[PDB]
Amino acid sequence: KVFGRCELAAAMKRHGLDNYRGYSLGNWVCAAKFESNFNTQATNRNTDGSTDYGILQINSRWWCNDGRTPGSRNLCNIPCSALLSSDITASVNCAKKIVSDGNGMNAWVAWRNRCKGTDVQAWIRGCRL
Ligand code: NA
Repeated sequence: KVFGRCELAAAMKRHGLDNYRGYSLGNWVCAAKFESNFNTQATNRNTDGSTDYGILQINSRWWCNDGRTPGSRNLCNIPCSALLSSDITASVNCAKKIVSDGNGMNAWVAWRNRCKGTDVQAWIRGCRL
């Protein structure tokens, strides 16, 4: 599923991401835009042989199992395929563990490089939330 910007903002808010670990909703929407362009089916191979999955490009190196990332972990206890669903519950549940790991949203390099310090409220502008 390719979410609309406000559609994704609504979904993230409902699942309690808005201000989770102090990160306002626009930060999450901004991270999703540059990770996945709001596409739940997005997959990208990393240099290390891990893969990133779904709207928030969650990495098989630590967070989900994909059966092809040797020496990796599954800290969200889910198949990586579950992070490609049209229903973002599993991605949000796992993203809450990631952002709690100690470096906040710096875990998402695209957030640090493209969202951090910027006018992230623009991403929820005009949304009926
Ligand atoms: Na893994």
